[PDB]
Amino acid sequence: INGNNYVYIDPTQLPYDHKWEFPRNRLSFGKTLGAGAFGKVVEATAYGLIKSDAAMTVAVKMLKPSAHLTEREALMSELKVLSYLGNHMNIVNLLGACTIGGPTLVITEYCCYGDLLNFLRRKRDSEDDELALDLEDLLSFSYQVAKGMAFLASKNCIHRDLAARNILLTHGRITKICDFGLARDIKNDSNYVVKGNARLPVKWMAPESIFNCVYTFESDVWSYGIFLWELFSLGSSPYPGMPVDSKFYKMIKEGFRMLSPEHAPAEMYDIMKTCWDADPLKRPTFKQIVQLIEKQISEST
Amino acid sequence: NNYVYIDPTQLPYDHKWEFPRNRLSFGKTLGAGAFGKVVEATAYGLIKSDAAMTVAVKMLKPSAHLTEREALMSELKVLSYLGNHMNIVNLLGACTIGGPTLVITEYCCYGDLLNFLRRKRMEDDELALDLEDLLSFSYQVAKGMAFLASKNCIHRDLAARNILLTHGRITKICDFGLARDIKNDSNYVVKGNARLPVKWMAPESIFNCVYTFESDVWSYGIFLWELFSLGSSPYPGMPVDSKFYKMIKEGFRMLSPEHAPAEMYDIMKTCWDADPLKRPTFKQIVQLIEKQISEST
Ligand SMILES: CCc1cc(NC(=O)Nc2ccc(-c3cnc(Nc4cc(N5C=CN(CC)C=C5)ncn4)s3)cc2)no1
Ligand SMILES: CCc1cc(NC(=O)Nc2ccc(-c3cnc(Nc4cc(N5C=CN(CC)C=C5)ncn4)s3)cc2)no1
Repeated sequence: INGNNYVYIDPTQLPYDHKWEFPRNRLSFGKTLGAGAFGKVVEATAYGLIKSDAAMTVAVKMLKPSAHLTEREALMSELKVLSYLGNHMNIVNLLGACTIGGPTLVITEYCCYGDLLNFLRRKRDSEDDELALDLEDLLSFSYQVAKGMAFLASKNCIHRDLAARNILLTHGRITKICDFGLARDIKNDSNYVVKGNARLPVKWMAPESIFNCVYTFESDVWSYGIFLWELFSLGSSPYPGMPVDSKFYKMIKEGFRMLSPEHAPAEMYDIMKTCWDADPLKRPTFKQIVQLIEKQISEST
Repeated sequence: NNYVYIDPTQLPYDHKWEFPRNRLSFGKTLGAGAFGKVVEATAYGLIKSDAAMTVAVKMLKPSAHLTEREALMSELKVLSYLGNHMNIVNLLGACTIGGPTLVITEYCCYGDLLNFLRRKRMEDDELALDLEDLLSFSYQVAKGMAFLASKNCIHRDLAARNILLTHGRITKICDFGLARDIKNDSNYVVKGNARLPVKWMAPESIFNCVYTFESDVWSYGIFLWELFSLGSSPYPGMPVDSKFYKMIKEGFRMLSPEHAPAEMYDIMKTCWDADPLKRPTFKQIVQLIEKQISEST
């Protein structure tokens, strides 16, 4: 009933606080975790970031020399976003930043097990206690990601690229929503398709985003549905055996949708299908998804 | 450590645990020995009267004699005295009226850790996450045993076969006791008039079958060995014979499992000290493992 659903925070018109500033000379860079044309996240050690005595593993997002103005402003707005979100268990959390003394460096938590997609596909490489425990993990991942997106929505942020490749897994099997953004080489990732002037994750995108470039809280919900499908498919790409071409676009428009993964619980597939309503007003909110999944987890115990 | 116990015949039965026998719907047999079995059940109105809950029930077969019936009642009294802990199988209720004793506890949905460890098969991330699980199980069992000794309770048969795994990879210490077929389990060896888990027992316990808090710490060390070796049985290629007993007395100890962190093998080695007074308590082990997990982040 709220007006909060019709408004988003514009990261441009957001403000950076200097509590985060941290001396870049006390960073020891390590292995590169991800890289695209203009950007990279690198694993690093931060000395005295939390307790003045102890070093600490972190992740640092930075740009390559190849980057021009528009990426410099994008990294700034992302640093502002991260600063404005604060802390949630299921989002990558900002820890600090270096905007003086050189190029922008965005300092956040490091997730030690990488992205969920590669986790799922290693599992894919293969009644039963082991299958039950694996199903319990996937239920947990779907719950944690719904809670993290609910938090994002409550702060009026739209993710725009929700997918298993943008979910990180860390100690305790905690999942954190991230956005590799410029630190992903989308040119060589075939999940990103040329559409007009841009390279877009078409198979995760709601029809309003594909045909009208409309992004809203409810188009994030559509992407969440695709994520559940790849989650319960152990990371196979959506609409398998099907290129993104004119036939794909016509098929989404005419109302074809994916069948359930074999080992998706019926109620999780029910959520998926409501996420894929062509009418955004009929999709559940993330707050609603969280409510439904909690019931599923509680009944499972 | 203390050196005192209370025997179960001196503990009470709080009849607030009483549950109507007619509300159990018995399911698959979880484990059975000669005189007793544990079966999965549905209990209606056990925590709140609205709906039901999956539980586990330990009971005796018609074969049981008076001594097994006393033992089950004694087990019930111990679980009542113990109280609740996250890393113990907890009492939920009991049937003692109108029929034989039924002891109702939590059902652990993934079975015992030994079978879980043995069913295993690798990229670095998968290795790391498996190691994180093994450290967690180490910590959780040490916390559970820390709780047992704080209640002056001695387990006597701590082993991976007596650790259960359930939702969230929470481990619960249990004891199938009479619900294990110990004559057909080669990990229990004839010793005098009993079949005993001699490979898990401390040397000092073998003389007169005396169990202590420090011999539980010895068994925990053996447990760590089967944990980090993914469930292989201890002292490979060494049957329990005259030479086994001799070799332990002379000081022979198991080498480290290949995937044990050197700090966890150091714990094992202190657990196997020939002088029980030099072994760590479980409280100290909990503190040591807390540090290891904390640094791993
Ligand atoms: C609210 C949404 C949002 C996001 C955003 N920006 C935003 O997240 N940037 C951003 C910041 C930080 C990160 C990362 C943090 N930790 C990471 N760890 C790994 C580990 C890994 N391994 C692979 C393999 N192995 C052993 C073989 C170990 C590790 N591979 C790849 N990454 S990557 C990602 C993105 N702004 O808003
Ligand atoms: C404080 C120390 C102490 C303990 C004590 N007594 C004491 O523990 N009794 C006692 C009570 C309860 C239990 C059990 C509780 N849940 C259990 N679940 C399973 C599940 C399972 N599965 C196998 C396979 N599959 C695939 C279909 C699924 C499941 N297999 C075996 N068991 S067994 C054990 C013993 N007294 O003192």
